[PDB]
Amino acid sequence: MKDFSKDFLFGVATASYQVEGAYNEDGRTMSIWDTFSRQDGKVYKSHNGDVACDHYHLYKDDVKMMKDLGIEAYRFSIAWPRIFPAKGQYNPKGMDFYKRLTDELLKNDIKPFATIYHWDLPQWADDLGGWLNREIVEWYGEYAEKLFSELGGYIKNWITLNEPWCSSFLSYFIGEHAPGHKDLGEALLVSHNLLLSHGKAVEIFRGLNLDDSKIGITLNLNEVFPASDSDDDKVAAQIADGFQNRWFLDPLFKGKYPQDMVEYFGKYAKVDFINDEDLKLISQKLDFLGVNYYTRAVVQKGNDGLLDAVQIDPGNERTEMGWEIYPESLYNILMRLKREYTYDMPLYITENGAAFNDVVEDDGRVHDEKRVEFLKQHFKEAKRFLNDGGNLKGYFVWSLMDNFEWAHGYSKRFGIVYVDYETEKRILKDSALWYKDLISTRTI
Ligand code: NA
Ligand code: NA
Ligand code: NA
Repeated sequence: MKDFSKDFLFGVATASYQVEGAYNEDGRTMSIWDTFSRQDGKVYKSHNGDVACDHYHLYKDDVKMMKDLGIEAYRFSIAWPRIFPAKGQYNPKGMDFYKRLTDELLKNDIKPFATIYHWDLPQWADDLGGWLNREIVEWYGEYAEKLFSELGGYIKNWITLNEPWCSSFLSYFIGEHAPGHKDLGEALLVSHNLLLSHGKAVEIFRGLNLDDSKIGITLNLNEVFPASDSDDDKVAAQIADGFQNRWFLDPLFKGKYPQDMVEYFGKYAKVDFINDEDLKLISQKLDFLGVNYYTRAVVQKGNDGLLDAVQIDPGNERTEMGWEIYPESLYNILMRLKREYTYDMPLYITENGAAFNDVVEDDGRVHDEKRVEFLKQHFKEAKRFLNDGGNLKGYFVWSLMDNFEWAHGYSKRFGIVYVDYETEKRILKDSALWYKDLISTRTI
Protein backbone atom coordinates (compact mmCIF):
# COMPACT_ATOMS: atom_id res chain seq x y z
CA MET A 1 0.00 0.00 0.00
CA LYS A 2 1.06 3.55 0.86
CA ASP A 3 2.55 4.74 4.13
CA PHE A 4 0.80 8.06 3.48
CA SER A 5 -2.59 8.02 1.80
CA LYS A 6 -3.24 9.88 -1.44
CA ASP A 7 -5.30 12.36 0.61
CA PHE A 8 -2.47 13.03 3.08
CA LEU A 9 -1.01 16.49 2.42
CA PHE A 10 2.75 16.77 1.95
CA GLY A 11 3.41 20.48 2.40
CA VAL A 12 5.98 23.22 2.96
CA ALA A 13 5.60 26.43 4.96
CA THR A 14 6.71 30.08 4.94
CA ALA A 15 5.67 33.34 6.62
CA SER A 16 5.05 36.74 5.05
CA TYR A 17 7.78 38.86 6.63
CA GLN A 18 10.31 36.03 6.41
CA VAL A 19 10.14 35.62 2.61
CA GLU A 20 8.15 38.34 0.82
CA GLY A 21 10.31 41.43 0.71
CA ALA A 22 8.73 44.35 -1.18
CA TYR A 23 8.29 45.83 2.27
CA ASN A 24 7.39 49.33 1.01
CA GLU A 25 5.54 48.44 -2.20
CA ASP A 26 1.89 48.59 -3.27
CA GLY A 27 0.80 50.35 -0.09
CA ARG A 28 2.37 48.15 2.60
CA THR A 29 3.25 50.04 5.77
CA MET A 30 5.62 49.04 8.56
CA SER A 31 5.01 46.10 10.86
CA ILE A 32 6.39 45.78 14.38
CA TRP A 33 9.13 43.61 12.88
CA ASP A 34 10.22 46.27 10.38
CA THR A 35 10.55 48.59 13.38
CA PHE A 36 12.13 46.02 15.71
CA SER A 37 14.78 44.99 13.18
CA ARG A 38 15.91 48.64 12.92
CA GLN A 39 16.45 48.98 16.69
CA ASP A 40 20.14 48.55 17.52
CA GLY A 41 20.98 45.11 18.89
CA LYS A 42 17.59 43.46 18.32
CA VAL A 43 18.36 41.47 15.14
CA TYR A 44 21.62 39.80 14.03
CA LYS A 45 23.80 42.33 12.14
CA SER A 46 20.74 44.59 11.70
CA HIS A 47 19.25 42.22 9.13
CA ASN A 48 15.66 42.96 8.15
CA GLY A 49 12.98 41.79 5.75
CA ASP A 50 13.17 44.71 3.30
CA VAL A 51 14.00 42.26 0.50
CA ALA A 52 14.25 38.80 2.17
CA CYS A 53 13.71 36.15 -0.55
CA ASP A 54 11.93 38.64 -2.84
CA HIS A 55 9.08 36.11 -2.93
CA TYR A 56 6.61 38.95 -3.56
CA HIS A 57 8.08 39.39 -7.05
CA LEU A 58 9.29 35.81 -7.61
CA TYR A 59 6.15 33.97 -6.46
CA LYS A 60 5.44 32.45 -9.89
CA ASP A 61 8.91 30.86 -9.99
CA ASP A 62 8.48 29.65 -6.41
CA VAL A 63 5.10 28.05 -7.15
CA LYS A 64 6.56 26.38 -10.25
CA MET A 65 9.38 25.12 -8.03
CA MET A 66 6.86 23.63 -5.59
CA LYS A 67 4.89 22.08 -8.46
CA ASP A 68 8.05 20.42 -9.78
CA LEU A 69 8.73 19.00 -6.31
CA GLY A 70 5.17 17.66 -6.18
CA ILE A 71 4.14 19.80 -3.20
CA GLU A 72 0.49 19.15 -2.36
CA ALA A 73 -0.16 21.98 0.13
CA TYR A 74 1.49 25.32 0.88
CA ARG A 75 1.24 27.07 4.24
CA PHE A 76 1.89 30.81 4.05
CA SER A 77 0.88 33.86 6.05
CA ILE A 78 -0.97 37.00 5.02
CA ALA A 79 0.56 40.38 5.87
CA TRP A 80 -1.90 42.48 7.91
CA PRO A 81 0.04 45.67 6.96
CA ARG A 82 -0.60 44.95 3.26
CA ILE A 83 -4.35 44.54 3.81
CA PHE A 84 -4.99 47.35 6.33
CA PRO A 85 -1.95 49.66 6.07
CA ALA A 86 -3.80 52.13 8.30
CA LYS A 87 -6.59 51.60 10.81
CA GLY A 88 -9.85 51.02 8.97
CA GLN A 89 -8.16 51.65 5.60
CA TYR A 90 -8.49 48.64 3.29
CA ASN A 91 -5.86 48.27 0.56
CA PRO A 92 -7.13 46.37 -2.51
CA LYS A 93 -3.59 46.26 -3.92
CA GLY A 94 -2.49 44.20 -0.92
CA MET A 95 -5.41 41.79 -1.34
CA ASP A 96 -4.55 41.45 -5.03
CA PHE A 97 -1.19 39.89 -4.19
CA TYR A 98 -2.76 37.11 -2.15
CA LYS A 99 -5.34 36.56 -4.89
CA ARG A 100 -2.68 36.08 -7.56
CA LEU A 101 -0.58 33.97 -5.18
CA THR A 102 -3.42 31.61 -4.32
CA ASP A 103 -4.67 31.56 -7.93
CA GLU A 104 -1.19 30.36 -8.92
CA LEU A 105 -1.21 27.70 -6.20
CA LEU A 106 -4.64 26.35 -7.14
CA LYS A 107 -3.81 26.27 -10.85
CA ASN A 108 -0.74 24.15 -9.99
CA ASP A 109 -2.74 21.74 -7.78
CA ILE A 110 -1.39 23.06 -4.46
CA LYS A 111 -3.84 23.50 -1.59
CA PRO A 112 -3.42 26.86 0.21
CA PHE A 113 -3.22 26.97 4.02
CA ALA A 114 -3.33 30.62 5.10
CA THR A 115 -2.04 31.85 8.46
CA ILE A 116 -3.91 35.06 9.29
CA TYR A 117 -1.39 36.37 11.85
CA HIS A 118 2.28 35.36 11.75
CA TRP A 119 3.73 38.17 13.92
CA ASP A 120 3.77 41.11 11.46
CA LEU A 121 1.38 43.32 13.39
CA PRO A 122 0.90 46.72 11.71
CA GLN A 123 2.88 49.47 13.42
CA TRP A 124 -0.29 51.59 13.60
CA ALA A 125 -1.83 48.88 15.78
CA ASP A 126 1.13 48.69 18.15
CA ASP A 127 1.14 52.49 18.41
CA LEU A 128 -2.44 52.15 19.73
CA GLY A 129 -1.25 49.60 22.31
CA GLY A 130 -1.01 46.47 20.17
CA TRP A 131 -1.82 43.13 21.79
CA LEU A 132 -1.99 44.87 25.19
CA ASN A 133 -5.08 46.84 24.07
CA ARG A 134 -8.23 44.70 24.20
CA GLU A 135 -9.61 46.71 21.26
CA ILE A 136 -7.26 44.64 19.07
CA VAL A 137 -9.87 41.88 19.23
CA GLU A 138 -12.09 44.05 17.03
CA TRP A 139 -9.27 45.20 14.72
CA TYR A 140 -8.19 41.58 14.21
CA GLY A 141 -11.80 40.50 13.67
CA GLU A 142 -12.29 43.15 10.99
CA TYR A 143 -9.05 42.02 9.32
CA ALA A 144 -10.01 38.33 9.46
CA GLU A 145 -13.54 38.99 8.17
CA LYS A 146 -12.13 40.87 5.18
CA LEU A 147 -9.86 37.91 4.37
CA PHE A 148 -12.70 35.39 4.68
CA SER A 149 -14.95 37.51 2.46
CA GLU A 150 -12.42 38.32 -0.26
CA LEU A 151 -10.44 35.05 -0.34
CA GLY A 152 -13.09 32.48 0.63
CA GLY A 153 -13.25 31.27 -2.96
CA TYR A 154 -9.46 30.81 -2.98
CA ILE A 155 -8.61 29.50 0.51
CA LYS A 156 -10.45 26.70 2.33
CA ASN A 157 -8.02 26.12 5.22
CA TRP A 158 -7.40 28.94 7.71
CA ILE A 159 -5.04 29.32 10.67
CA THR A 160 -5.83 32.20 13.02
CA LEU A 161 -2.48 32.58 14.80
CA ASN A 162 1.00 31.14 14.52
CA GLU A 163 2.69 30.27 17.83
CA PRO A 164 0.98 32.64 20.31
CA TRP A 165 3.60 31.58 22.88
CA CYS A 166 6.13 33.53 20.79
CA SER A 167 3.89 36.57 20.27
CA SER A 168 3.28 36.73 24.04
CA PHE A 169 6.07 35.34 26.21
CA LEU A 170 8.95 35.62 23.73
CA SER A 171 7.87 39.12 22.62
CA TYR A 172 6.75 40.65 25.95
CA PHE A 173 8.53 38.71 28.73
CA ILE A 174 11.83 37.40 27.33
CA GLY A 175 11.97 40.25 24.82
CA GLU A 176 13.67 38.43 21.93
CA HIS A 177 10.79 39.11 19.51
CA ALA A 178 8.95 42.27 18.52
CA PRO A 179 7.95 44.54 20.18
CA GLY A 180 10.55 43.38 22.72
CA HIS A 181 9.06 44.14 26.12
CA LYS A 182 10.26 42.44 29.33
CA ASP A 183 7.26 42.25 31.69
CA LEU A 184 5.57 39.01 32.78
CA GLY A 185 2.24 40.72 33.46
CA GLU A 186 2.20 42.20 29.96
CA ALA A 187 3.03 38.83 28.39
CA LEU A 188 0.17 37.13 30.26
CA LEU A 189 -2.38 39.76 29.21
CA VAL A 190 -1.09 39.56 25.63
CA SER A 191 -1.52 35.79 25.67
CA HIS A 192 -5.15 36.30 26.68
CA ASN A 193 -5.88 38.97 24.06
CA LEU A 194 -4.29 36.78 21.37
CA LEU A 195 -6.54 33.87 22.32
CA LEU A 196 -9.58 36.16 22.49
CA SER A 197 -8.74 37.49 19.02
CA HIS A 198 -8.51 33.90 17.77
CA GLY A 199 -11.95 33.36 19.30
CA LYS A 200 -13.40 36.38 17.52
CA ALA A 201 -12.14 35.11 14.15
CA VAL A 202 -13.66 31.68 14.82
CA GLU A 203 -17.00 33.29 15.71
CA ILE A 204 -16.94 35.32 12.48
CA PHE A 205 -15.90 32.25 10.48
CA ARG A 206 -18.76 30.10 11.79
CA GLY A 207 -21.29 32.83 11.01
CA LEU A 208 -20.11 32.97 7.40
CA ASN A 209 -20.72 29.23 6.92
CA LEU A 210 -18.27 28.97 4.03
CA ASP A 211 -18.65 25.77 2.04
CA ASP A 212 -15.98 23.12 2.67
CA SER A 213 -13.83 25.53 4.69
CA LYS A 214 -11.94 24.74 7.89
CA ILE A 215 -10.34 26.83 10.65
CA GLY A 216 -7.71 26.07 13.28
CA ILE A 217 -4.74 27.49 15.20
CA THR A 218 -1.00 26.70 15.21
CA LEU A 219 0.88 26.11 18.48
CA ASN A 220 4.56 25.43 19.01
CA LEU A 221 4.70 22.48 21.40
CA ASN A 222 7.56 20.58 23.01
CA GLU A 223 7.99 17.69 25.42
CA VAL A 224 9.58 18.37 28.80
CA PHE A 225 11.62 15.73 30.63
CA PRO A 226 12.80 16.09 34.23
CA ALA A 227 16.56 15.68 34.54
CA SER A 228 16.10 13.21 37.42
CA ASP A 229 13.30 11.45 39.31
CA SER A 230 13.51 13.97 42.17
CA ASP A 231 10.48 15.92 43.35
CA ASP A 232 12.40 19.13 42.64
CA ASP A 233 12.90 18.25 38.98
CA LYS A 234 9.33 16.95 38.66
CA VAL A 235 7.95 20.33 39.72
CA ALA A 236 10.46 22.06 37.43
CA ALA A 237 9.25 19.98 34.48
CA GLN A 238 5.61 20.64 35.40
CA ILE A 239 6.20 24.41 35.36
CA ALA A 240 8.15 24.27 32.08
CA ASP A 241 5.38 22.16 30.52
CA GLY A 242 2.72 24.59 31.72
CA PHE A 243 4.74 27.56 30.44
CA GLN A 244 5.21 26.22 26.90
CA ASN A 245 2.29 23.86 26.27
CA ARG A 246 -0.60 23.82 28.74
CA TRP A 247 -0.94 27.60 29.06
CA PHE A 248 -2.37 27.51 25.52
CA LEU A 249 -3.72 23.95 25.19
CA ASP A 250 -5.88 24.21 28.31
CA PRO A 251 -7.84 27.42 27.53
CA LEU A 252 -8.32 26.37 23.90
CA PHE A 253 -9.40 22.78 24.49
CA LYS A 254 -10.61 22.73 28.12
CA GLY A 255 -12.05 26.24 28.43
CA LYS A 256 -9.87 26.96 31.46
CA TYR A 257 -6.30 28.12 32.01
CA PRO A 258 -4.15 25.53 33.85
CA GLN A 259 -4.79 26.25 37.50
CA ASP A 260 -1.28 25.36 38.68
CA MET A 261 0.12 27.98 36.27
CA VAL A 262 -2.53 30.54 37.26
CA GLU A 263 -1.44 30.19 40.89
CA TYR A 264 2.26 30.10 39.95
CA PHE A 265 2.12 33.20 37.73
CA GLY A 266 -0.12 34.89 40.32
CA LYS A 267 2.80 35.01 42.75
CA TYR A 268 4.62 37.28 40.29
CA ALA A 269 2.00 39.22 38.30
CA LYS A 270 -1.70 39.95 37.82
CA VAL A 271 -3.92 37.22 36.39
CA ASP A 272 -7.19 39.15 36.68
CA PHE A 273 -7.89 39.02 32.92
CA ILE A 274 -9.46 35.55 33.32
CA ASN A 275 -13.25 35.41 33.11
CA ASP A 276 -15.91 32.93 32.04
CA GLU A 277 -17.17 34.89 29.03
CA ASP A 278 -13.73 35.23 27.45
CA LEU A 279 -12.87 31.56 27.98
CA LYS A 280 -16.11 30.55 26.25
CA LEU A 281 -15.05 32.55 23.19
CA ILE A 282 -11.48 31.22 23.38
CA SER A 283 -12.55 27.56 23.50
CA GLN A 284 -14.92 27.48 20.51
CA LYS A 285 -14.71 24.22 18.57
CA LEU A 286 -12.03 24.13 15.87
CA ASP A 287 -11.75 21.96 12.77
CA PHE A 288 -8.07 21.10 13.29
CA LEU A 289 -4.99 21.83 15.38
CA GLY A 290 -1.67 22.75 13.79
CA VAL A 291 1.39 21.50 15.65
CA ASN A 292 4.79 23.15 15.26
CA TYR A 293 7.35 20.68 16.60
CA TYR A 294 11.14 20.99 16.74
CA THR A 295 12.68 19.65 19.96
CA ARG A 296 12.33 18.60 23.60
CA ALA A 297 13.68 20.08 26.82
CA VAL A 298 15.43 18.37 29.74
CA VAL A 299 15.15 20.57 32.82
CA GLN A 300 16.31 20.55 36.43
CA LYS A 301 15.25 22.81 39.28
CA GLY A 302 16.93 26.20 39.45
CA ASN A 303 17.18 28.93 42.10
CA ASP A 304 13.46 29.00 43.05
CA GLY A 305 13.16 32.15 40.91
CA LEU A 306 10.69 32.97 38.17
CA LEU A 307 10.82 30.36 35.37
CA ASP A 308 14.48 29.60 36.12
CA ALA A 309 14.79 25.94 35.14
CA VAL A 310 18.34 24.92 34.24
CA GLN A 311 18.54 23.61 30.68
CA ILE A 312 20.28 20.22 30.68
CA ASP A 313 22.37 19.10 27.71
CA PRO A 314 21.75 15.33 27.36
CA GLY A 315 24.80 15.02 25.08
CA ASN A 316 22.98 14.15 21.86
CA GLU A 317 23.21 15.70 18.41
CA ARG A 318 21.76 19.17 17.88
CA THR A 319 20.95 21.58 15.07
CA GLU A 320 22.59 24.97 14.53
CA MET A 321 19.91 26.45 16.82
CA GLY A 322 21.26 24.24 19.59
CA TRP A 323 18.03 22.24 19.49
CA GLU A 324 18.34 18.54 20.28
CA ILE A 325 17.36 16.22 17.44
CA TYR A 326 14.83 14.02 19.26
CA PRO A 327 12.24 12.70 16.79
CA GLU A 328 10.39 10.53 19.33
CA SER A 329 8.81 13.63 20.90
CA LEU A 330 6.93 14.27 17.64
CA TYR A 331 5.10 10.99 18.19
CA ASN A 332 4.78 11.60 21.94
CA ILE A 333 3.23 15.04 21.46
CA LEU A 334 0.78 13.89 18.79
CA MET A 335 -0.22 10.99 21.04
CA ARG A 336 -0.53 13.30 24.06
CA LEU A 337 -2.93 15.47 22.07
CA LYS A 338 -4.93 12.41 20.99
CA ARG A 339 -5.22 11.20 24.58
CA GLU A 340 -5.53 14.50 26.52
CA TYR A 341 -6.72 17.42 24.34
CA THR A 342 -7.80 16.88 20.73
CA TYR A 343 -8.95 13.22 20.84
CA ASP A 344 -10.22 12.38 17.32
CA MET A 345 -9.87 15.89 15.87
CA PRO A 346 -7.70 16.19 12.73
CA LEU A 347 -4.10 17.22 13.37
CA TYR A 348 -1.57 18.82 11.04
CA ILE A 349 2.13 19.22 11.60
CA THR A 350 2.25 22.84 10.43
CA GLU A 351 6.02 23.19 11.02
CA ASN A 352 8.92 20.81 11.46
CA GLY A 353 12.44 21.27 10.14
CA ALA A 354 16.01 22.09 11.03
CA ALA A 355 18.75 24.69 10.64
CA PHE A 356 22.13 23.33 9.54
CA ASN A 357 25.34 24.89 8.22
CA ASP A 358 24.47 24.76 4.52
CA VAL A 359 27.13 25.43 1.88
CA VAL A 360 26.91 25.42 -1.90
CA GLU A 361 29.78 23.19 -2.96
CA ASP A 362 31.86 23.47 -6.13
CA ASP A 363 29.42 21.12 -7.90
CA GLY A 364 26.65 23.69 -7.33
CA ARG A 365 24.76 21.39 -4.95
CA VAL A 366 23.88 21.64 -1.26
CA HIS A 367 24.55 18.19 0.23
CA ASP A 368 22.56 18.73 3.43
CA GLU A 369 22.60 15.10 4.51
CA LYS A 370 21.94 16.04 8.15
CA ARG A 371 18.65 17.63 7.09
CA VAL A 372 17.78 14.59 4.94
CA GLU A 373 18.26 12.38 8.00
CA PHE A 374 16.41 14.84 10.25
CA LEU A 375 13.32 14.88 8.02
CA LYS A 376 13.50 11.11 7.45
CA GLN A 377 13.49 10.42 11.20
CA HIS A 378 10.57 12.75 11.88
CA PHE A 379 8.44 11.52 8.97
CA LYS A 380 9.00 7.98 10.25
CA GLU A 381 7.46 9.10 13.56
CA ALA A 382 4.54 10.66 11.68
CA LYS A 383 4.03 7.32 9.92
CA ARG A 384 4.14 5.50 13.27
CA PHE A 385 1.49 7.86 14.68
CA LEU A 386 -0.76 7.15 11.67
CA ASN A 387 -0.30 3.39 11.96
CA ASP A 388 -1.20 3.65 15.67
CA GLY A 389 -4.55 5.28 14.87
CA GLY A 390 -3.63 8.96 14.98
CA ASN A 391 -5.64 11.43 12.91
CA LEU A 392 -2.79 13.19 11.12
CA LYS A 393 -3.95 14.85 7.89
CA GLY A 394 -0.75 16.51 6.69
CA TYR A 395 2.80 17.62 7.36
CA PHE A 396 4.32 20.99 6.40
CA VAL A 397 8.12 21.16 6.33
CA TRP A 398 9.60 24.38 7.68
CA SER A 399 10.69 25.87 5.36
CA LEU A 400 10.30 25.87 1.59
CA MET A 401 13.40 28.08 1.41
CA ASP A 402 16.00 29.77 3.59
CA ASN A 403 14.61 33.02 4.92
CA PHE A 404 14.68 35.74 7.60
CA GLU A 405 14.85 33.81 10.89
CA TRP A 406 13.63 36.62 13.13
CA ALA A 407 16.19 37.72 15.74
CA HIS A 408 18.84 35.56 14.00
CA GLY A 409 18.42 37.35 10.68
CA TYR A 410 19.57 35.33 7.69
CA SER A 411 22.21 33.48 9.75
CA LYS A 412 20.02 30.37 10.27
CA ARG A 413 18.99 28.40 7.16
CA PHE A 414 15.86 26.23 7.48
CA GLY A 415 15.00 25.70 3.82
CA ILE A 416 14.86 22.58 1.75
CA VAL A 417 15.76 25.13 -0.96
CA TYR A 418 18.90 27.25 -0.59
CA VAL A 419 18.66 30.98 -1.34
CA ASP A 420 21.70 32.92 -2.53
CA TYR A 421 20.51 36.30 -1.31
CA GLU A 422 22.86 38.33 -3.52
CA THR A 423 21.21 36.93 -6.67
CA GLU A 424 17.99 35.53 -5.12
CA LYS A 425 18.88 32.26 -6.88
CA ARG A 426 17.06 29.17 -5.62
CA ILE A 427 19.11 25.96 -5.34
CA LEU A 428 17.37 22.70 -4.48
CA LYS A 429 19.10 21.10 -1.52
CA ASP A 430 19.45 17.34 -1.29
CA SER A 431 16.64 17.44 1.29
CA ALA A 432 14.29 18.84 -1.37
CA LEU A 433 15.22 15.98 -3.70
CA TRP A 434 14.57 13.50 -0.89
CA TYR A 435 11.20 15.13 -0.17
CA LYS A 436 10.27 15.00 -3.87
CA ASP A 437 10.89 11.25 -3.78
CA LEU A 438 8.85 10.84 -0.57
CA ILE A 439 5.87 12.62 -2.13
CA SER A 440 6.12 10.58 -5.34
CA THR A 441 6.55 7.16 -3.70
CA ARG A 442 4.65 7.90 -0.45
CA THR A 443 7.07 5.37 1.08
CA ILE A 444 9.54 5.77 3.93
NA1 NA B 1 9.78 40.59 4.01
NA1 NA C 1 17.65 46.74 10.12
NA1 NA D 1 -11.59 22.79 19.37
